[PDB]
Amino acid sequence: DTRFHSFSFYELKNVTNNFDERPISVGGNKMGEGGFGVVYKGYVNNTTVAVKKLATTEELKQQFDQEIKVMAKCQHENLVELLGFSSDGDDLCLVYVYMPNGSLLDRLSCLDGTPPLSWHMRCKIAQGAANGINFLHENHHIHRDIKSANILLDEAFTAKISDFGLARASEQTVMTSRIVGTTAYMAPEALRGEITPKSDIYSFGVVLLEIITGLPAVDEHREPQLLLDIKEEIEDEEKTIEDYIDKKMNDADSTSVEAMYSVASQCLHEKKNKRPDIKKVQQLLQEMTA
Ligand SMILES: O=c1[nH]c(NC2CC2)nc(N[C@@H]2C[C@H](CO)[C@@H](O)[C@H]2O)c1-c1nc2ccccc2s1
Repeated sequence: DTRFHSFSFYELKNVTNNFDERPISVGGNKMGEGGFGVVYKGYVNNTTVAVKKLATTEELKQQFDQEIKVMAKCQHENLVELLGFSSDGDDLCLVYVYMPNGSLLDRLSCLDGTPPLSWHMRCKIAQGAANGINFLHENHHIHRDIKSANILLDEAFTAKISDFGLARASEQTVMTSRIVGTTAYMAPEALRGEITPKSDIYSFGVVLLEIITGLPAVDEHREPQLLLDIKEEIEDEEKTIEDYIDKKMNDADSTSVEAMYSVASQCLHEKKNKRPDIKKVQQLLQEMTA
């Protein structure tokens, strides 16, 4: 129930300086890649924008149409806002409201010298991302790729879920022959082909451990290589959550950290049916602050 502006490919190509692959530091427009396309910076109709140039040529178009369909239905403060698209020119384009603070992944890794996020900001981001996932679930949508690189941050560090190309509708448990997502964030059933909102909750649990630790979901040069495994180290009493807390924080209290960890631990239950639903995750995150 939302109609979008149709942008000219050449208006987008013009404003993004002919889709420059160079970073913003040197003089280019490229903001990043991974979402089956490349994101560029632009200025259109008196507003700063993000332009996603998509990007089988038919499978990429499916990822383009589904994103428009999901964004036409799903409008929430904790979701990215689509302004319009482009189909006329060579490549397919998606135009969104610009997210000045980029991704949660980049802000947890302090990429390009940006200051570390305070525990106060992290609690707000976790609550915001949970409100975004709740909105999608209440509206019978499964994201299928909940990860820190897909949680974007605005002018006020408000969390905004992005990338709905792989999203699926509900309004059970479906199965698929095309297993999509990011392995390090994926639930056991999702890696096996199942399609359930319960898998989105698991992925969110990995995101909460990233928020607490400031560690990426997967690191080749690390023990354990997968962040989700720390849950076992803490459960076996070999280590504690306090040993994993991001040292790049001066405002993190033990009570709220443990309260967030408890939510992440519950989210990361290997049995899909034992996991809390998004409404419970939302409640618990609110109770943590309050
Ligand atoms: O509006 C944006 N601003 C910034 N950067 C500001 C200068 C800081 N980066 C974005 N994406 C990149 C995605 C990537 C992780 O893979 C990171 O490297 C991010 O930088 C977007 C959007 N990306 C998307 C993607 C889908 C929907 C909406 C948007 S808006």
